[PDB]
Amino acid sequence: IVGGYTCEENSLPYQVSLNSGSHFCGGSLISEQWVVSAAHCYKTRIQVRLGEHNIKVLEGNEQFINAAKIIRHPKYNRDTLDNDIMLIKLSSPAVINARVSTISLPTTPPAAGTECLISGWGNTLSFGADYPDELKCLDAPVLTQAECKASYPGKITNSMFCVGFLEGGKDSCQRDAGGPVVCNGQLQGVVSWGHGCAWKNRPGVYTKVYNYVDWIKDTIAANS
Ligand SMILES: [Ca+2]
Ligand SMILES: [Cl-]
Repeated sequence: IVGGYTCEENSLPYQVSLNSGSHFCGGSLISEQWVVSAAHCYKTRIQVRLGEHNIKVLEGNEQFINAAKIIRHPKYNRDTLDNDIMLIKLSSPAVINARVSTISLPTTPPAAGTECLISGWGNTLSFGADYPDELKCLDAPVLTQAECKASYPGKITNSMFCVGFLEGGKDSCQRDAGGPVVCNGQLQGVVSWGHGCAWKNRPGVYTKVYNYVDWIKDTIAANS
């Protein structure tokens, strides 16, 4: 996250870190045993780290759980990042407490101008790299489809939307992908991609969670 602030420790209890030796992506806990993330974050083996604040120091509330089953969206395209969404089933259900909790599915797509909360352990710079110790947070509004499409002509599919600031300076960035965009207490977006981080007229592009409500519910029911 570029231009954000350090979240208050454990104040985003649904935020998880995806690990394979080091942090590489985010995800969102939507049920005791299930995480939502991005299809392009997929690895053969992933460890889910919950209850994290400083991801480089054990502090006392962490839960580490290895993923049992990973399901990319069947229509995911590695080149265009269409349908960039994925489900991870934990090998054991997470213990639910003040520090590790779930975030809800949306009931409608978020309207342009809705204030949202993006978060992750991604790069904090527009140039070069600084990966933070502690979880970063950004308040950012949903942008219109027209603004989105104008910022990335020809690249915005029906699965994607933009959130951020066209003036630049505040954005998601590398290794934030797969993490949450939460608006009015529902998971509306999955961090996916952009050109640069926090460049003028180059807002982050996120996967529309609402488009996959049926697929999420049915896949999870069918694999429980
Ligand atoms: Ca930690
Ligand atoms: Cl692309």
